[PDB]
Amino acid sequence: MDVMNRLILAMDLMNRDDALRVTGEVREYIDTVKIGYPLVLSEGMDIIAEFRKRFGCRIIADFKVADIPETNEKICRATFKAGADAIIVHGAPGADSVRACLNVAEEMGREVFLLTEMSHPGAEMFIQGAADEIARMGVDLGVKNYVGPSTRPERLSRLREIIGQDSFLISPGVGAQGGDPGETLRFADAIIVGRSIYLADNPAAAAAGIIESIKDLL
Amino acid sequence: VMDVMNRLILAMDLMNRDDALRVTGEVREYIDTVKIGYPLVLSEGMDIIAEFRKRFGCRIIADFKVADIPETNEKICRATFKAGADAIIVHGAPGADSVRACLNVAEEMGREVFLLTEMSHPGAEMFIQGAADEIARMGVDLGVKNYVGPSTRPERLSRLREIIGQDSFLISPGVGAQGGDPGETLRFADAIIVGRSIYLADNPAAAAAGIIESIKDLL
Ligand SMILES: O=c1cc(O)n([C@@H]2O[C@H](COP(=O)(O)O)[C@@H](O)[C@H]2O)c(=O)[nH]1
Ligand SMILES: O=c1cc(O)n([C@@H]2O[C@H](COP(=O)(O)O)[C@@H](O)[C@H]2O)c(=O)[nH]1
Repeated sequence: MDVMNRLILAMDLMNRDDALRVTGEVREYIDTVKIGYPLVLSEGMDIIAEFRKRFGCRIIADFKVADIPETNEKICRATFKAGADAIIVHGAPGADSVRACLNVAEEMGREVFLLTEMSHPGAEMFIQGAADEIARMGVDLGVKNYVGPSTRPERLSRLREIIGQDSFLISPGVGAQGGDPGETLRFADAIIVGRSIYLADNPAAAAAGIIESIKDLL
Repeated sequence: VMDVMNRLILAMDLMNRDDALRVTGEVREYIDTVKIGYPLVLSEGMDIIAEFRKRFGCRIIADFKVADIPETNEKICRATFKAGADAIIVHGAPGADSVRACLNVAEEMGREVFLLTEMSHPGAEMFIQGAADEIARMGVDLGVKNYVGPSTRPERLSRLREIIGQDSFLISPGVGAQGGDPGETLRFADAIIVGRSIYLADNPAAAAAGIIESIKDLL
């Protein structure tokens, strides 16, 4: 996956007008948008098609898929029907649940991203201790795309080590949660950035500034 | 706790409006509590919750297995309750802050959180099972009153009931298609969740009635 400026916008605004306006303001800096449940549950799955129509951007559906295999299959089918290019799936529920998603993605010409360790403090309670094993499970299953935490660069580096340089790794927690753009890109192919851009006084300037700070990495 | 008619919750995972409305309508004399998940919501929109309320007046549990960071969890719960869900199901695996975020919104909005501890499918054994007792204890510490645990592992369901105490509300999926037994599950759960055994039946009303007949002495 070729992400412009190694920067993925996490569009978690919850009304269509603001989401479209802000995305439009930063469109020159990106070609990949992560759309999650905050926007989808507020404005409907049709918002994915609207983004493709307006911006011609790649769409990653950040749905943290975390159900049994049968339900995971249905969620992936509905998601890809809406035009998502990729979907993010939790590794915690195990191999069968991930495989169900991989199967649908293969059938519809899409990608699965496996979320290993999460970026927030609560991740330390249960997920962190399983995260290396979840990553190895991804490798065993032939997963090529992964998500890991900007807020813990040593854990992000370990995830990169497990999955290899050939795998694709994206990383949230940059900015608002305390992760540094440039340090994160030592290990991740692309950074995910939400609030630092979409809550900024001037989202375009915010995006431009982040990119300026990683200029030598592009 | 919510008064679930016949201790039976429909998992309405059909993916088109017409079929989902037909089946739910056909079983409404038996079931006043419906679990609506992403298969139906992502296919038909959040307004499906509105339509179920309008047509059936059933309680709605939004099975969204909320599993994000606290900030995103809050947004998901807000959007879900705004649409009229009575309750939302939240994963415990992402830890205490993520659960607390959901509890805070539920409190502010006058709705309920259900905490998913262990899951019912085989893959649950890899990671979630080993954390489930602690996830449950965490729920109790946070003041969670409603829980979800697996019909398919009676020994685990029993332990989770012990941890949360008799006063907590426990619902349990995996009954029927996944192999769990209705009556056995109701030894520990307040209510059973049933999807395919009802919604794929030639006569969903008859399927629901049959399940209820089998647990008649437990009502
Ligand atoms: O571990 C993770 C995984 C995520 O997908 N995310 C997501 O990435 C985005 C982070 O946004 P922000 O830059 O505003 O902190 C949110 O949409 C969040 O749901 C995360 O923060 N941590
Ligand atoms: O551990 C769990 C948690 C669930 O919510 N579920 C949900 O409960 C329902 C089970 O449906 P069924 O009776 O068709 O197996 C599905 O909606 C599934 O997503 C589950 O099966 N196992």
